[PDB]
Amino acid sequence: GPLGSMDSPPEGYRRNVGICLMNNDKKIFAASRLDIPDAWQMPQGGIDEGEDPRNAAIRELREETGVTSAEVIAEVPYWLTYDFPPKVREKLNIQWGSDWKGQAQKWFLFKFTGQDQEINLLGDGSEKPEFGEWSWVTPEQLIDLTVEFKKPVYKEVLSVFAPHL
Ligand SMILES: Nc1ncnc2c1ncn2[C@@H]1O[C@H](COP(=O)(O)OP(=O)(O)OP(=O)(O)O)[C@@H](O)[C@H]1O
Repeated sequence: GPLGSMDSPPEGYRRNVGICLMNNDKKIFAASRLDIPDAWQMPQGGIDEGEDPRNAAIRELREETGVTSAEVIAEVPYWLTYDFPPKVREKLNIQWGSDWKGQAQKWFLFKFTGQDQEINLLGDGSEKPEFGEWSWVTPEQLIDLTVEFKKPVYKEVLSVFAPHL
């Protein structure tokens, strides 16, 4: 069958955690890039120095979106690992200044229990704004927004969170 997970953080990939948030309409919180038009994605982070995923995610979320009214409804039993192209990799190495093939992250489903006013793409006054906009999309739509190298990594999250969406 499908093979796009990881029951353990492999080598080359840096610690990371994803936060899959959904709306009362059963949509998935998708945010557009602040540098790439039409580039949508979900809030994620490379975990904190010696931080547990579930925490880094719940934390990272309030850092990337600042969403305070959100609770976990699901958690992918495995880790999601992806890779970047020779332009992104080669670019990150200089822009980000890191030498990694990708990032293994354990996506966690979060049910929004607040108001659209809580959604702050900037962050909780910690990190700098990464997204410029956001919208609600179905697990199939968000999949259409995601990129080829991030399709499975996402579909996995949704797939695992299907019963919740
Ligand atoms: N949909 C996309 N289309 C084109 N390039 C993309 C897309 N999504 C990501 N990228 C490229 O990949 C880079 C990083 O990929 P990704 O968004 O998966 O990682 P990340 O958000 O940097 O990870 P993190 O912030 O957790 O450390 C982007 O800066 C961009 O160059």
